[PDB]
Amino acid sequence: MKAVLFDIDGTILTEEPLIMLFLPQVYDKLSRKLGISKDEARERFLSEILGRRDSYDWHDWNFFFKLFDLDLKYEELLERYPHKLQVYPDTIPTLEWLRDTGYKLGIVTSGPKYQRLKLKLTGLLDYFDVVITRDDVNAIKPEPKIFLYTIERLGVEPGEAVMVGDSLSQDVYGAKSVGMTAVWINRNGDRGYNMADYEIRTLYELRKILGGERV
Ligand SMILES: [Mg+2]
Repeated sequence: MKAVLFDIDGTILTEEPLIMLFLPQVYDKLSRKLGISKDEARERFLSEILGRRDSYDWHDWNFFFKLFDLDLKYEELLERYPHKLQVYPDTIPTLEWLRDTGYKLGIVTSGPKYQRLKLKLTGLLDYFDVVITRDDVNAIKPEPKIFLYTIERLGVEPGEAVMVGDSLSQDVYGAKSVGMTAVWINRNGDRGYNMADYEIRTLYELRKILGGERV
């Protein structure tokens, strides 16, 4: 193996604390704008998100801010509250080990350009040889282009790369469809449907899967 590719959200970090912080502000701003209750604003906002699942726009918070013409920019929220982004304890030792061992490291995310800002703010950016977001290829997982462009940039063949992510449809199916090895990270004890080549609970388990020999 020569390269390990990572999903971001739910895989190497979580933005859930930031989501918990800004959603009430969204409900506040939306209810005040539309002259409706905060509960009705919540219903409308969340319904729109659910309605656009599995689509290009689903992975972009700014899409939803813009759709409701709200005075919010996710980049500004990120820069203001970077401590609300939480890096999993198993992330940095794993990236350190992989980089030191000689693996090329890539990010493949269906989120937009601010995903790179999230990596910068959490101190993870510099571990990666390349970071590919939706906005870099005009495509989302599991479209083959987003995986193929990433490994092309890394200079490796698909069979020389492993994808690690928490989404069965985006990460596992996406990676396998272009000939990569697929590792599903399952932090919350969900159902895996017998799909991935390997299933792990934390990134520390990658050491058992890959072994320790330099590449
Ligand atoms: Mg994810």
